Amino acid sequence: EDTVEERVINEEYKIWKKNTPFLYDLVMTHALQWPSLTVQWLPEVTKPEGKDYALHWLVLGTHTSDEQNHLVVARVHIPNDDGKIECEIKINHEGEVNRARYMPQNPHIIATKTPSSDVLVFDYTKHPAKPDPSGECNPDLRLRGHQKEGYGLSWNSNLSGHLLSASDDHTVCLWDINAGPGKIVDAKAIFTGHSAVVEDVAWHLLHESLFGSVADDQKLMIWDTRSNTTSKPSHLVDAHTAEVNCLSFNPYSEFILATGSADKTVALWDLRNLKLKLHTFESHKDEIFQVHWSPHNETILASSGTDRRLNVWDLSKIGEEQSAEDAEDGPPELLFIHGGHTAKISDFSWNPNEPWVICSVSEDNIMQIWQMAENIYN
Repeated sequence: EDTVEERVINEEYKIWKKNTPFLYDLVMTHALQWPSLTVQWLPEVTKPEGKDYALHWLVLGTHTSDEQNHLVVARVHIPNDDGKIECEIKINHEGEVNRARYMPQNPHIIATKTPSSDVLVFDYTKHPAKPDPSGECNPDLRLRGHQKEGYGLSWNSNLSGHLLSASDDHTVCLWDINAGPGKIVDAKAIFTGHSAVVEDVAWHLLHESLFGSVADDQKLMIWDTRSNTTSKPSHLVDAHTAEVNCLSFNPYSEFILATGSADKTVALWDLRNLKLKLHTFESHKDEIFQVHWSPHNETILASSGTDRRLNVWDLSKIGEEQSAEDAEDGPPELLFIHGGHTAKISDFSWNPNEPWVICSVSEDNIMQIWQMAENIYN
């Protein structure tokens, strides 16, 4: 709604669009009726016989303050070397979907964060193919324990049905959704180490007992569910000089993780020694809200936020000599800047089946499916 900034954004986007055949091997844009605050690829892909596309799926949500919201699975066509978006299913949801994540052991089970305190669980096989327009939200489970909404949600990939949530109430709640409800589950544990909004939580990818939390108190905390305290973490890290909004564990190392912050930096961490930060990634011009490691490349990381950019980093290029030209555009470990969004990026997801494909969603209702040009990472 700033008519001056809108022109700057639109003119920069026009230059971006003219360069897309050079910068990308794929760009697909779709404008949603409502913005999505969340995106995550489902794990499934098909290459249907006799078609020139693969089918992939996205978990999305809506954001309308006044009207009916939905949890959405979208069916998308990604064209072969030699697009289209349809609704796979749509489920009535009470309030906007702050975050939606599929359970790795059963990808038709989706947990959501809403604008209210209960975390919701939906089994999409147990909802009608078309939602009832009366709009009632009938979650399969309500997970109680929080006093406020929040923005962080993580399924344990090693212990089926174990879910963490981060909240503006300064806590992390843990549920085992297997523990008999008649549809309400109370938190198994409430972790109170942080003294400010807990922005994000993530399970370790290998150690079933370990998870990390990050908060507006500038701290990264490492928690062990085997500990008989919920007040004191195993490790407390003074991570950033402002709010910490996201964390991501490296899927190729049990030791490495990244955090992103309102200080406009991504930090790199080694669990073996949290007395020192391994690296600071600099180039974002505003608050970072999301970070994700590449599912395919151990040295590749991406970050997004309020500056309307998604940066892709390559750890392997840290410290490399640069041309005068490359030094002007940023540090050597900055692989790519995605400039396709004209508003804050709310979430993004690396495609788990098609290397280098990302889906990113923004506050102006845009969803982009894109892949940087091969000549950039080669």
